[PDB]
Amino acid sequence: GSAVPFHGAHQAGIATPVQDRLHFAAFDVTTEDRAAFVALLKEWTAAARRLTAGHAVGEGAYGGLPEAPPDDTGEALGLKPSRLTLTIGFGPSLFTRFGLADLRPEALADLPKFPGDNLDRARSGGDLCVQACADDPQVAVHAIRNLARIGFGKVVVRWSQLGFGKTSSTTPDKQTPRNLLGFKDGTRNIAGTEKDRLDRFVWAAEKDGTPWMTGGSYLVARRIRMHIETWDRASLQEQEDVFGRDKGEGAPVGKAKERDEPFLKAMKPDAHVRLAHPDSNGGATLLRRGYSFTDGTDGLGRLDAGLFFLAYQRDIRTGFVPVQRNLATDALNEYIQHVGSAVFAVPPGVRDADDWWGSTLFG
Amino acid sequence: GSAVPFHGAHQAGIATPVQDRLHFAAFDVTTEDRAAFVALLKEWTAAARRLTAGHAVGEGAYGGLPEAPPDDTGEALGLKPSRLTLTIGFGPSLFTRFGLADLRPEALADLPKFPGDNLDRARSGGDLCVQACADDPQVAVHAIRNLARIGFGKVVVRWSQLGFGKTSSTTPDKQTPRNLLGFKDGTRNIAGTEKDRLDRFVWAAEKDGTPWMTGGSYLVARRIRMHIETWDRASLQEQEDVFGRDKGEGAPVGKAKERDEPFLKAMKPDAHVRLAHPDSNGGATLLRRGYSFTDGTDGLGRLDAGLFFLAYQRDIRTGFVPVQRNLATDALNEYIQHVGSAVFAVPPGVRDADDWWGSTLF
Ligand code: HEM
Ligand code: HEM
Repeated sequence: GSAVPFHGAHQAGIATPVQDRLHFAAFDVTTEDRAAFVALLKEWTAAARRLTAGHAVGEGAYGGLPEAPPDDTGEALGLKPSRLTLTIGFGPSLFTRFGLADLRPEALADLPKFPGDNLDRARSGGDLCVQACADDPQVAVHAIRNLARIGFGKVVVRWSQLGFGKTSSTTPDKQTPRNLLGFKDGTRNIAGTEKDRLDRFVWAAEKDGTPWMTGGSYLVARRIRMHIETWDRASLQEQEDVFGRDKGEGAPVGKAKERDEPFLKAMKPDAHVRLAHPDSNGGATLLRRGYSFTDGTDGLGRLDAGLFFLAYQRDIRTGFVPVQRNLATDALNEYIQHVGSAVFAVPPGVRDADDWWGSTLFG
Repeated sequence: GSAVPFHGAHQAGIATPVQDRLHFAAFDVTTEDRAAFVALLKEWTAAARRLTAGHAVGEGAYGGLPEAPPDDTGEALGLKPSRLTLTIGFGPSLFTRFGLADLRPEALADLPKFPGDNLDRARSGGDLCVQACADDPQVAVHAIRNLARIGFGKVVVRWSQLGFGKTSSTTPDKQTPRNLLGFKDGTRNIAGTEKDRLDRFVWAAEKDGTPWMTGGSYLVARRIRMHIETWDRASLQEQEDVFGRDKGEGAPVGKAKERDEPFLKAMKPDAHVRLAHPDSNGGATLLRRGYSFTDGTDGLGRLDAGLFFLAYQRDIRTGFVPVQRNLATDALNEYIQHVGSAVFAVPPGVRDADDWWGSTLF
């Protein structure tokens, strides 16, 4: 459990084991030159091969010419690879550049406006994303800081989010993590072991209509604030009725164990699990891979905390869109607000040492 | 994942080995009722005994009356104590309430203005603080959230700071961590095992003039922004000349190993280590216990990066103040800006199960 292989038919960081920490960054492109952007994707891919093996970028962090800036900023020296994965994605706004408008996938759909949205434009969208996941947050931050530095003059950082899940040194791998509302989160999800369910619900197929995306996936990111101080004043019964599971064991109502299959008719009609379940959505099923956040306190002394929701799917129109539409009457809506949003096409994997991020799109 | 003992002559979270994560909160007091404030300190102490042992506060996180809110918010259920420490401090502004004016320690000094200061008043000061440190960020957030909930109507959060990784060491036997400039930070500190140096430089003594503070310490907090665009285009030689140590090993200039003693005359006259060293400051020595932070982007296309600097000392006048005055000509000033400040009196330890935070003052 020290490194995750970078090369594959698929990018790592989707179906590979969930790491303890997240640094997610969205970038905007500042160049109009296609050749200069392809050169960056090749340099970024070379850096990512070094970073995911626990090596410094370029000629290293020290021991070069004294009169040159070092190639690597040095804050990860002495740390382990920490299961780092680096996953790149392309936003809809990238396809307005470089003559790409006819290669935007139909599955990379713009999201509709949903009831109760309060999206901050500054923390939404982006031409590009890099998802950096690792067990050590300094390994993740060092990766984003050095990719941003390599890209300076061709890309800028639009927005950045730090996140946390479990701490693996102290918490067993099989234990479901709790979200900041104190409920177990992830019980009924697609697991990385389920190869057929990934082919059906997560990976883009050649016959889906966009050949360059074969073996890729589609990502939806939502920054969802929780109203923590309001939630903490709710009764135990009110909290359990919102979800349709009990708080201690996380069993479905009228069942005994966390992994018992739910009986949807025993839950309240607007309970979150009942509305989100595939049987309520024509079989629509998601891979959730999100992380908790706590950024600090706002001007009223309230905790700025919530869930940085990440979902992967074969098609945004048949995954996130139908399920989020069905949450229009969710009992949870009283306690949350969606304040950031973005969608990305995540290309296929880097096949070998000579391949590079985006090679199927750019040629 | 083990517990750090909560009781002692001193509070834990100072000499204790430095934990991976920080959640620091400053609170302002909103009650004028002395008895109501004393009742809060006792309830907070009872909660801290549970939290530091990995137990839920009050009657627990579930299995109570369905129609009542749970006593514990529940997001730490099934987690280990994770070396949680909870350290309380009292700000100078507290002493204007509850008839405490004559008990303000002389050693709790207001800081002067320093050249280059750009202090945000909203994220400075505070009537009191809680430093939560743990190896698990969820355990630290759970502690601050449950203390703030218990204090509803008597205290409000003024400002908070999360630290994602440590930039300090009280354990010279373990690897020294790096700050976001890529240098080891904590080589020449005070170790938790150096009992003589802790008595000389960190713990307040009865003869210092404030009996209620005997066994306590004084805390300076400084929020420091880093100019990483400016730093990352500097040459390797410029970076090493700024500090007086090499970047790869962290050895003093000319020497082979991190822990070899500095030879100050080989460093540039404005080198950070040369200006900050005790021999440059009449023997003034600090216990540094800070953490790195990043709070998103700056809105100008760049990552935000900084260091939340924490120093403990026996007297602010003989610790932080002379060292920071000597840093007026530091080469590092080109790459940093102080943007937040606070000082606190950290009372003595909770002696046993009948004692309570602040009992020697109140
Ligand atoms: C802060 C926001 C949210 C919280 C706190 C939350 C919490 C939970 C919890 C506690 C569960 C039950 C345990 C489990 O199976 O994971 C659950 C299930 C689920 N949630 Fe949410 N959720 C949130 C937002 C969303 C959103 C935005 C979507 C999709 C658009 C979503 C889709 C689901 C799905 C599909 C399930 C599994 C239902 C099943 O098949 O049984 N959730 N969520
Ligand atoms: C962003 C701000 C700062 C950075 C990046 C930084 C960095 C460093 C580094 C790399 C070292 C050498 C390794 C070590 O012995 O710890 C060091 C030493 C030291 N720093 Fe700083 N520092 C900063 C701010 C401060 C401040 C504000 C003070 C006190 C007012 C301070 C006091 C010291 C002391 C006392 C030493 C040890 C010198 C010795 O005895 O050898 N530092 N710092």
